[PDB]
Amino acid sequence: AEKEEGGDVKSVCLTLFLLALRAGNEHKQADELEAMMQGRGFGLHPAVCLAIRVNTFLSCSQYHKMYRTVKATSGRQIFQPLHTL
DNA sequence: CTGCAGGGTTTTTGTACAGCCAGACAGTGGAGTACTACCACTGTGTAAGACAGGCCAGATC
Repeated sequence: AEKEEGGDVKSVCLTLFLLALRAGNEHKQADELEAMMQGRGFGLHPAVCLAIRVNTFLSCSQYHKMYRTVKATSGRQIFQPLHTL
């Protein structure tokens, strides 16, 4: 890190790994991994969450209720928590 | 100091071999899928005032 960046932790791990996987490759993973960080969501971008709360009329406590449920059962939580909304 | 010009630097950007796995293509017969209109039918507009005519009460003469 010192010679080529100086404190850039994320990328060194990311570029070796995605491509290392697609080395002995079935592709399946490349979709999930190429989506994984910057575009988009992964889970769902907090703006899409916010809209899907505000615009379907979910009570805050109701929303969180759902969030807990989807998180605990088979999760891999999707929805973003309240304080990040 | 500016201007451009040989080449330096490191690094891009791709082509070069050759083998190989993945998943798309195409079939099927239809499955049961997913998304579609369509059907009546709804919810939110929410309280005062002005104006005419009566006529009785009661003051004023």
